[PDB]
Amino acid sequence: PKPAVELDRHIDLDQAHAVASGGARIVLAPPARDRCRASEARLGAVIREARHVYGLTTGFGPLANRLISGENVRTLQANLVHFLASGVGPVLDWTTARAMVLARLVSIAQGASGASEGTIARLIDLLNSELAPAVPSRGTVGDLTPLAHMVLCLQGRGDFLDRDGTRLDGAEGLRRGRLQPLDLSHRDALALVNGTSAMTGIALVNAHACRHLGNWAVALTALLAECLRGRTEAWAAALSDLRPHPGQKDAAARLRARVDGSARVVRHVIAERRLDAGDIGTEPEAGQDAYSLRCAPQVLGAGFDTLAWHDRVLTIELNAVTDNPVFPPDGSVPALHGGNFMGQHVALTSDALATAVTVLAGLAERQIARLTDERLNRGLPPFLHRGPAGLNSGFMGAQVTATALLAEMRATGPASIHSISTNAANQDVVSLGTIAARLCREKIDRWAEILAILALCLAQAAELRCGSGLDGVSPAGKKLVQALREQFPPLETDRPLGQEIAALATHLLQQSPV
Amino acid sequence: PKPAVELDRHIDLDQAHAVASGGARIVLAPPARDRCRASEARLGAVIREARHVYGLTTGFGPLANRLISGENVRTLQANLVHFLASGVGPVLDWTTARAMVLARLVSIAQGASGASEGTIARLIDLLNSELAPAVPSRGTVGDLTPLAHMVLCLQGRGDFLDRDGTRLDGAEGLRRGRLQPLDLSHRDALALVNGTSAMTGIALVNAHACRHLGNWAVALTALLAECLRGRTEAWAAALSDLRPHPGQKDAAARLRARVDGSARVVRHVIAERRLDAGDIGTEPEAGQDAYSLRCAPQVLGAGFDTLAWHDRVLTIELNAVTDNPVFPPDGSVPALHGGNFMGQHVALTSDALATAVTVLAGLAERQIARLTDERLNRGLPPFLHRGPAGLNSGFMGAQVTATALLAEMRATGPASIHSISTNAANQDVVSLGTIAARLCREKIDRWAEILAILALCLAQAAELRCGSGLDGVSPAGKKLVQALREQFPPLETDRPLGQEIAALATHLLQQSPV
Amino acid sequence: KPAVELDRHIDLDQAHAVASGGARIVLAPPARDRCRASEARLGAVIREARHVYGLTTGFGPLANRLISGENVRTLQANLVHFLASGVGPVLDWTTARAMVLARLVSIAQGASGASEGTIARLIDLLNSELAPAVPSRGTVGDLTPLAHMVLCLQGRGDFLDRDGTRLDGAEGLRRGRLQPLDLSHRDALALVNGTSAMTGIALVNAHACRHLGNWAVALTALLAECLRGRTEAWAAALSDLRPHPGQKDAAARLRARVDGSARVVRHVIAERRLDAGDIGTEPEAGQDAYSLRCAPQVLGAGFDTLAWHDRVLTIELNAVTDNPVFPPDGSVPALHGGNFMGQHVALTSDALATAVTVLAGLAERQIARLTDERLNRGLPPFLHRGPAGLNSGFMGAQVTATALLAEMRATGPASIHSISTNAANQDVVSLGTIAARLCREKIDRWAEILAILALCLAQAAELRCGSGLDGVSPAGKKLVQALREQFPPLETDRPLGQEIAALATHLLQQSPV
Ligand SMILES: O=C(O)/C=C/c1ccc(O)cc1
Ligand SMILES: O=C(O)/C=C/c1ccc(O)cc1
Repeated sequence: PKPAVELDRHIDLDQAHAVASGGARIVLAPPARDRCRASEARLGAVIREARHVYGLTTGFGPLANRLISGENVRTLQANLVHFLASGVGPVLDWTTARAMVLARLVSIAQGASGASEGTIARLIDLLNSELAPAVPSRGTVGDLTPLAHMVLCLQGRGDFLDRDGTRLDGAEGLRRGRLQPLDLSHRDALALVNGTSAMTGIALVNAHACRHLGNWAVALTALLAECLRGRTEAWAAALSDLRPHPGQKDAAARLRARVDGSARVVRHVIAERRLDAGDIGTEPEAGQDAYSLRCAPQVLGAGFDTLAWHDRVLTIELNAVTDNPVFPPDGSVPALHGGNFMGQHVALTSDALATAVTVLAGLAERQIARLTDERLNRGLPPFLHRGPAGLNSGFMGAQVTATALLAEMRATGPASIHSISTNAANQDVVSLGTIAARLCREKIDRWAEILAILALCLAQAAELRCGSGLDGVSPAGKKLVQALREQFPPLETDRPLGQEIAALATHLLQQSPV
Repeated sequence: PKPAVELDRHIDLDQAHAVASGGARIVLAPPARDRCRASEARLGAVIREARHVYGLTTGFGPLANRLISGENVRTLQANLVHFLASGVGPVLDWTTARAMVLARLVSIAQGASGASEGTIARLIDLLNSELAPAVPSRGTVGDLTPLAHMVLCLQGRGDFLDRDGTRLDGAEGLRRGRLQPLDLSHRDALALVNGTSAMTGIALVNAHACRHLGNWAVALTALLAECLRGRTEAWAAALSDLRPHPGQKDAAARLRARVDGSARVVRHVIAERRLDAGDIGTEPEAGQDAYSLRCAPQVLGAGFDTLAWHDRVLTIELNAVTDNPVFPPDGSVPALHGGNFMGQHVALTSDALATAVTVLAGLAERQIARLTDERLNRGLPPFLHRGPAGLNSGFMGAQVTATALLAEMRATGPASIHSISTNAANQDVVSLGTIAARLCREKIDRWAEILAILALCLAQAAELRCGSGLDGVSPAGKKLVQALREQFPPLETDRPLGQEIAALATHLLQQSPV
Repeated sequence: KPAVELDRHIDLDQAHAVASGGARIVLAPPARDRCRASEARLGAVIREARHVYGLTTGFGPLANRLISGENVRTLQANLVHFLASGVGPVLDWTTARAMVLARLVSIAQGASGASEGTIARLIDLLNSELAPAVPSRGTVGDLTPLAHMVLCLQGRGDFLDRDGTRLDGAEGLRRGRLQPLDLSHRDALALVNGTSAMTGIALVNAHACRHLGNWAVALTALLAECLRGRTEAWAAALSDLRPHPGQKDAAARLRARVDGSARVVRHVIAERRLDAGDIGTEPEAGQDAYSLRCAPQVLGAGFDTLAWHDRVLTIELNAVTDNPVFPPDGSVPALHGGNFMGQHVALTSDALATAVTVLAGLAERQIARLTDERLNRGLPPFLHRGPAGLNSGFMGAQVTATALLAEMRATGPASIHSISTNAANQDVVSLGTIAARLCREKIDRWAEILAILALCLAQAAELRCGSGLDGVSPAGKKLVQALREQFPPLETDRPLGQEIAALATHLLQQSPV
């Protein structure tokens, strides 16, 4: 059948991605259902009592000094969704748009948003269907705009996307997915248009993708060592202990496991060798590898620690209530007004992860540059070509493409530093977290393409070095190459590699080598 | 009666775009045809005499040290197109891809490429058709990769694009366009896979778009003055003469022309007024406007001067021969080997223009921020809303979206500074001109979206200030607003503006307010 | 003077105390014992002629050239020589000393083989009032600056006194009562190794950020007292709903700063029940602009970034980033790897730099609002005193704060610029030192922006509450009174440049307490 995630208070990143990707169905646990019913009742009381609350009795933003009569709240909230729907640009992909819906749902599930049962049910239905709302990616300063567009979609006044990205009009979407048109009669519109749902959704997808790419980065570094007689002593646990960064210790341990059983790497500790007068001279190779191999634990490790921080922060954000206003469950006050919608946390972690991804992509790019260079690849053919040299150039084009992809990644920096006072100076500081998460996503995609090129190069190098039978190659190394060869043929003669690179990249983002 | 551009030696940017956009057919002038026939013969002689020439008797890149025998040249060049086809990412748009084809053709028309009549005919046929080759946008470090993909398409081994961007397979493209499959039997493949065609094509399209956006920037700045009682003395010709930057002089003159006949702007020179004792005190407003109006000539002027430099360099590049190797028409030597393919010129001008575009986009964004701010717009409704305030928020959403678009533009910097040694260190320095051109393009697209928002705001602001009859508004101002109103209704009540912003943006990129 | 006893672990505060000269340093007996054990191990490795980088080999790609024992002294002397190609302004006194300390902490773990004399030279330097004069540029991340350090310690390079005044090598040894470094034990690699430079810069960055962060909170609080800020946005209940540690902390500290204030608005707006007659346009909105309302969220994100930066730095500072390294357990004679790759400090420094730029932006917008007559709710334009027009008050300083911020924004992360070098042997580099230095510059700019905000607030508090600061919180009063001891009110326009600079210097070293 299909796994089910029961949402109560906390959901981890893997469960979140399982629901967003449609791998798991979602159910609201009874305790959460009750907390929400209780919050729904508080919203009703707040409205009946005519309490001064943003979005219920006031205009929006700087126009909040304009109070609104109870009789016009339906109109007020309907116009809110209208004026905020100014988004432009390509729509968020299927999984990401759904991840945004999930983020809003989790926040509501805490029971401080006043969302009605019907409203919550509409979100749950969307997540359990095979559809996703079609929402423009640009417009928010960090996430009312994309969420307003989502509202329109859920009402059948906006497009939906199937798993392939093909768009369906509103009516067809509600029909196909058996979704009921969203009804905001309870005046709970602010429960849907609020918080950091978009950036959080984009970021959770980024987190999942990086985990997989990180695994490939490790696996490919290990296979590279098997193709270039890499020295395993640089990956010793003893070194990790002397500089105990968790990410590094982990990267080194994972690299050691990848080459376990290999007869292609050099496992001797050079310091065990005692030299005598006859040894003093110039040896063919230095006693240690170039950094792209020797410093892999340190480079990958730093990236892993950045991702770990990103995920710790994101886990808190995903399970938080980023709504404004909010209705305290304890009933201490009718409502609280603040700025929990300021997505500075996801903005800063996304920018940091973006830098880490660019750094790791650089490592992979240099690994390709070393492996394909006849002067540095220790005996392998130039650009790993087969057939007569000259007539054939092998991966010579693909190698430059990897560099071009990396150079492009470097052209874009952090989004967070570009805050600009807007909304008549009322939003004098903005997070730009949604843009930050999206820019990181792009780099992640480029990284997957660079890794794909490295994987194809390594599959070829492994066969050139060890023969088609991959003699001496580790069990893990053999399985990886064999799996790649199931869909990607050896490069016996020059052929277009663009489509294959794109196809493999898509795979790397969703599955790890195991 | 579809216009025709006769190509001999030189072609300007407007003619180039006319052909690339399909607004004009292209024909090769008699002298050009002859220069090419003569060059074709020179290539035959070079092959006949077995001259040591790159791509004719050698491998590619660092592999050029491997000499190739005449009987294997067909295969050599066939593999060249193959190994180079490692491009990925969204394909270049219809117009840009065709601009690339045109750029290669103009280079060849100088008669130093050795292209055969058939090869030239294939390019001409493509340009005179309604199709464009479907080529991936990423892969080059600056443009063999995208050009190799072009070759495949032209042979019927790659997709094509119709004016709407809908993809056709190789066969369908040749059929629907009534094209002959490209035949490289004359060993003239390097006449197609060479130079800076892609970045040049992308840049010439950027050039055309910037001219139109620049006209809108001037037009909207002028209309803004009519909506805020702007002072025209800051735009006086006398100021331009005191600081003679061509772009500034032009910007000021164009601004004055836009408000000619306006009764909504203040034309009185403040220094003409003589003050008495009873004047000393605090006046309602200062004698000078904020910079977004007062400094428009200087800000727009600097941008225009940047575009002028960009266009001068681009014009030389488009009409030059960026091939390697080349066959001297004067017959001095069989061939010359160098690096005219190094796209550093387009790389630097594209980066400079990208900065200028971001700066000008900032001006527009600040003009929107001021116009929608009730504390700064001198009496206009907050966010130019209609209907009850608070219940309606007008362009409050669109204003923030404009800020978000600008913030995203700023996150991406120059592409040129990221050169990385590649191709086994043979290409130890690369231009990244194609990337630079593409990054500039994206910024141009964001600028158009920001200008569109400003345009919609100004149409509303004009009517709110001067009534639906636009009383006192200049003839140019009236025409622009009336033209907009033909497709974009007034905002009498809040409504989603995303789709309208996108639609208007597409228009601003291809047409100026006239 | 307090003393920090170094055994195995030292925290960031103890580290800065030693680097800043506020505390002496002593190597604990257990550390001295472990180091002596390591010194003995290096001796054996040499006697046994084990194949070890720097002891029997050339450097970098030249390590394939094996070296005979009789030439090792020359080998390591030339190492220090060819690495001394550094250029640029020297690291400041505190930072250069922090670098020396970082190398020492690594050595104290007992896996570097450093001799007692070598260790003594590092301790002597730290206990003196001097710092080695080392150029800040040259390393891709930290052999170059450390090589310069070695030359200084041998009396072949300048020293800096606390004031930054330079002394030649001979004068430095004499004045500081330092003995010339002797590397006869062939333990040069114990000094020219690891990530000491970037770590030292980063720990100084960490200390400065803690203080500026305290000011950012104190000034946000005082801003609330000058603009009738609403405290409900800083409620702990909101923190609990979105439990980021940094945010909860920021909010709590903000509430504490305004405790006792009668100038802030404490009413919870939702308590108010509206009547038909109230419907219309009120003078002010029920919530403050983001520079006040979202302060816990913005400051909080910055504080969580700093916390991550500090966690990673603490591990780095207390680790052994040496290569090669000599295992205390004796499992193998020596290990060869890349613990000198400064990617951790590179990534955290870049991340912190971004956070600093974000927080400086907040401070800058707070100034922009406070000085705007249209937004400061009744305060004079640009907080001037005397006749308006004739006086412009802080109109210049406000633009200056904007200029400082704009400059900060022009520089991005350093880590993404790795370039294959050293004949492709170092095909990937961290650039961690550059990263930490770029972060330091942003920190210096942030201090100047905060200094401007502080001077504006002192004036604004007096204009709003009178010289007696009526209704101002005890903490707010104490902060202004402290500032006023050295910075007079602005009763008439005057040059503020030097005062801004002087105050910024103070903000980096002390918090409002
Ligand atoms: O809470 C606020 O003060 C700001 C609200 C806001 C709502 C819609 C926008 O488009 C911009 C700001
Ligand atoms: O002109 C050169 O030396 C380099 C040529 C080259 C051709 C195809 C590539 O993929 C990389 C470099």
